[PDB]
Amino acid sequence: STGSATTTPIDSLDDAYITPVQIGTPAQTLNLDFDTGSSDLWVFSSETTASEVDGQTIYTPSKSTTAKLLSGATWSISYGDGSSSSGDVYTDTVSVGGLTVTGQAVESAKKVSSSFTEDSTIDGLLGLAFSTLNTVSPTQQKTFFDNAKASLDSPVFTADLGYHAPGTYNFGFIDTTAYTGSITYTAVSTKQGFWEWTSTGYAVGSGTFKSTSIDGIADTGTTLLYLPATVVSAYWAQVSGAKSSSSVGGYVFPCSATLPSFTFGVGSARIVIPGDYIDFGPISTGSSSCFGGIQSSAGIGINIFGDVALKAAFVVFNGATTPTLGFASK
Repeated sequence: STGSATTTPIDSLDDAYITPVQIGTPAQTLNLDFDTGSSDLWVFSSETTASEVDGQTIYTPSKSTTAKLLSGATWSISYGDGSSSSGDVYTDTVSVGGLTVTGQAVESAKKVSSSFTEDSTIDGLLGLAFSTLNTVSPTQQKTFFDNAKASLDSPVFTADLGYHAPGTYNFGFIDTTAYTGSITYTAVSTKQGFWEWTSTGYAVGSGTFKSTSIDGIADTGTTLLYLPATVVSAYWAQVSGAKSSSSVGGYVFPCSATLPSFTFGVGSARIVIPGDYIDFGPISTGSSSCFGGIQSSAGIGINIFGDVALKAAFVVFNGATTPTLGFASK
C-alpha cells in the first residue's frame, strides 16, 4: 500500500504545516501537524477542557463506531518549545492520503497548554519519530508509520515541504518526479528516538564550504534551523545590522536586508537554503526588526534541522531495519 497527502502552511510565515487525517467511522477529518521529532498522535477532542478549545476541530470518539477506549492508558507530553498536552487513549481507524491503519492509538487530549489553544489551525499532532519516544503509559504505543510499515510497498515516508506553498507527505514510495538530481543517503542514530544524523558542514552565501560534523535531528515539527553558536554567528555576521537580542529571544535583522543563502552538507552533497527562507518577518506587527530563521541551539541540547532546512529538500525517512535519511535538491 501507499498514501499521499498534501501538507499546507498554517500562515504566511510557514510557522507549521497541517495535513488532513481521517479518524474513525464515519471519518472525522482533523488537520494535524506531522512531527518527525515526536511519537504521539494526539488530537483535540470532545474530552478537551472546554476553555482550552478555541476554533479547533475535535475528535469525538463516541461518534465513531470503530473507536475503543484503551483501558487504563494515559499520556502526557512536553515539547521543546515548552508546550504540552495530556489525556487518555482510544484505538481507532486512521487514514492518511488513502493509507489506512486499523487499531491506531489516538491520544485524546483532556488538557492542552495555551500555545495549542491559541493556534486554531492545528487540531493535533501526528508523530513520526521512533516509537520508543511514545508517551502512552503503562503500555507504550506505536506511531502511525510503525503500524503501517509492514503493509507499505517500501518502508519509507517522504517529506516535501513547500516554501510559502503546499507540499506533500508520501508513505510507502519515493516519487522520482519530486526532486532533481540524486538522493544522498546518510546514517541515522535512533539512540535518542529521533531521526538523528550528522551533516558534513556548511557554507554561508557564496562563501567557502566548511567541513565540520554537525549532529542533529530532522524535525518537521520545528519551524526553524537551530545550529551551534559558532555556525549561527558566522551566518549573521554576513547580514549588516543583525544581532542577537536576549529580549526578543534570538537573532534579529533589519527588515531592509537581503539575506544570504545557507548551505548544509549531506555526505558529499549540498542542500542550499535560499536567503528568503530564513526571513520570519517583523518581530511584532509594524516593526522594522525581523526575526531570523537560523538560531543558536546552545541550551537546547541538540541541533535541529527544522522546516527552514527541510523545505529546501526532498527528504526520505527510510524506516528499513537499519534506518537512514535521504536528501535531494528540488
